[PDB]
Amino acid sequence: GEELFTGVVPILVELDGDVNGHKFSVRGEGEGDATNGKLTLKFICTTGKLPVPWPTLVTTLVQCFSRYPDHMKRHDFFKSAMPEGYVQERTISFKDDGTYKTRAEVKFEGDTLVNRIELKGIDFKEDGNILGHKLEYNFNSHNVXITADKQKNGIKANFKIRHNVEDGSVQLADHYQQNTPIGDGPVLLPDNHYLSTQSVLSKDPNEKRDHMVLLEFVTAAGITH
Repeated sequence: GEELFTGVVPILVELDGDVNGHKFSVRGEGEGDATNGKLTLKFICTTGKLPVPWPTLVTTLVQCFSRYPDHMKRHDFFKSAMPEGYVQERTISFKDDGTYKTRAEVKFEGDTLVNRIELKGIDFKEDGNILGHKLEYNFNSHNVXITADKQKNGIKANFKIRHNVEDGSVQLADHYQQNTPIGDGPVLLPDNHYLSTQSVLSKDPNEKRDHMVLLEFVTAAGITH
């Protein structure tokens, strides 16, 4: 488990999505450095133009790369499930707008940590903030959260993503999350805590495809030494 993440680990991300009938795919690659809670990745829309704003996909696109401080090591479900991995499912409710429902498998394939996602989005307003592409190309800092789901041998998470809108308003995206291990080996069931997140989004000047460059840092907290 934790031994798999002591160094830098390559990452592959694949997402197949359908939002209001608009089909798209995203492929990402990069690396994770859990020792420093750090993610560096570049994503490409491989089907042409992305029909939703890139920021709305960030949370979907490997929380095993969070930095858990030493006194919180016994609360790191995500690494304890590795290499066999876990299923990660979410409902993401965009306030006054549509919903994403996602199901992913996060696991090692060889030496690579792979996140393979299916996304279905429904009920979005065209000319709303998502289909109308009115969200700023940036990202905020959040608190993710985590509670134990002792019945399903897993965890749940809840959190509210804040997407800044071009007109200065905020588009809220309520996240409900469940994770369950793929194997039957023992996993860590944590006490209540949170992940403290932060991210920046940028563009590669030499990249002509629709894309997103992402840098992210995540540290667990909420349990005192």
